[PDB]
Amino acid sequence: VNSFSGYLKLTDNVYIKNADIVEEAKKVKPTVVVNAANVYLKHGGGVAGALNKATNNAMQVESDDYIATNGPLKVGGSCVLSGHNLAKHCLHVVGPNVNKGEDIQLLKSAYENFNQHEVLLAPLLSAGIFGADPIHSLRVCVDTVRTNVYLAVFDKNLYDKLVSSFLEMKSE
Ligand SMILES: Nc1ncnc2c1ncn2[C@@H]1O[C@H](COP(=O)(O)OP(=O)(O)OC[C@H]2O[C@@H](O)[C@H](O)[C@@H]2O)[C@@H](O)[C@H]1O
Repeated sequence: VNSFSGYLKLTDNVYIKNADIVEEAKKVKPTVVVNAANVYLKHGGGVAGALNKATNNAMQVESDDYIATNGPLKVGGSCVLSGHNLAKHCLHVVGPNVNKGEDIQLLKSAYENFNQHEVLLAPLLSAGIFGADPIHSLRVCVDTVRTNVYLAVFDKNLYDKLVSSFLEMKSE
């Protein structure tokens, strides 16, 4: 498990790779794969749909059951559910939907959830359907997460831009 390979080390604990998170999970067999969720755990586009489809919809059914008994998450909150065939666990984390005006500062709260796990395979929260700047999401990740986070960025152009922008933010 957790056999990550081919990552660029950004900081002592943050790593990045140009890869699809679903194919990484199959290769790596992680203890925790992170889902970029919404508060009702209705898995639409982006990472949530890809993960769910790879579980043959098991993750959506499990999520419906979780909501029925526990109610919705808060923005910036999380829950641990099964990883099914992709990982031991899936950490469903709700970043702010800044397309809908939600507080971008809640992205720190979202990434703080990573600190409850030794090692995680993760995407950049809020940077897709939720419309946050991917560079900003990476900055919050680097400044917030103290545990080992392996980030999967599937788009090669975005990967290159993120590395490049990281170098500027780091050299000040
Ligand atoms: N298969 C993938 N592999 C790696 N990265 C991916 C993949 N799919 C998307 N990404 C990237 O991961 C980042 C996160 O984007 P989203 O998955 O859209 O997550 P988010 O912006 O937080 O929006 C969450 C919302 O989208 C719905 O899927 C979900 O149900 C929730 O309502 C983006 O940079 C996005 O381009």
